[PDB]
Amino acid sequence: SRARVYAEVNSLRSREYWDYEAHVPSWGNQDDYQLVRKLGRGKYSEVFEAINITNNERVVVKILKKKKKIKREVKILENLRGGTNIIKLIDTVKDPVSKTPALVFEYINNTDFKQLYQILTDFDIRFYMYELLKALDYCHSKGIMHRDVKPHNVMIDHQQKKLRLIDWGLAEFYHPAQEYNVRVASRYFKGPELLVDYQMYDYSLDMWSLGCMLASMIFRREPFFHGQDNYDQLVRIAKVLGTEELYGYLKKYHIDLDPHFNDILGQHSRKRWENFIHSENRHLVSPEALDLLDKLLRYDHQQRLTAKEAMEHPYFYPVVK
Ligand SMILES: C=Cc1cc(O)cc2nc(-c3ccc(O)c(F)c3)oc12
Repeated sequence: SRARVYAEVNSLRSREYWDYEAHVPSWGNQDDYQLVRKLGRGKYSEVFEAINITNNERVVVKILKKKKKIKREVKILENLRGGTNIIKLIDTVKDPVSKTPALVFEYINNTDFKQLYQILTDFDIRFYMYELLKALDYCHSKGIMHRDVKPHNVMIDHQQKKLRLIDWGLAEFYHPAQEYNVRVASRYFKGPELLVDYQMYDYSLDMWSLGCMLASMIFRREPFFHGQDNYDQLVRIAKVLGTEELYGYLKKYHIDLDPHFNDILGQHSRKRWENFIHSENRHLVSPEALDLLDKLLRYDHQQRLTAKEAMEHPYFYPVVK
């Protein structure tokens, strides 16, 4: 399998661009930063609102929990810096006591998605999805898969109508035919490819995750596919997309399906997306929304819209207007 777009991006650039193991960060002194408020945590870092005490600028400081992984994140952020709606890396620093590496970013005043998604209009969803597509078309065009697209990693300042895609710690360079670790994304946003241990995935993985976000936004079921574990996640998907459709996918790409799935997958017809409309979400759903969604949440990673293709869809006509 190969990416339909941006397949040869990395091979056509200087080795320096993508050889992140060769990258040498310069680690400055974190004592220039006062970490005033804890914002959030995860398996890979803790994040603080901070002030640069030399010039009084507001920033975020992300304290990281192997060097190779740090180098990857840093090189990717540098490669992407300046890109539309990519979080801007400002510095790479270490606390002089702890010596622990930390990344300094621009500060966005985020509106927590649980509160926000409840009050978005149809137009707002189109608007923010368009902005997130700008970030994804950009990073894909730069040979990079995010591989952790989810509401938590999409910062929105609703007042300033600003969006940043954050947490590039699972991002990787795309190289044709390379086999990638499937232990990426967060469960509810994992593409089928990850759930069946298919390693030759590409940028299309991010478009599945984006589709999951779009379904949760227009239908108000968040998350949309709520699996209890990695096995059940695929069952949840198959109850919507259908089982015969899944087997077709597995056959085409010669994927070995874990034998345990035969006990739990069942027999499910493909469900029409109209099945998810009810009186509480009707005002966020349109034929255009459902047409787009159907073209993102596809088992076959090759057939999912690219970021650029998605941006040309009628769903986004109002936003471009
Ligand atoms: C955690 C909440 C949070 C809240 C907020 O107002 C701004 C933030 N910026 C980040 C952030 C930026 C870059 C990263 O790589 C990262 F992991 C997090 O997280 C933020």
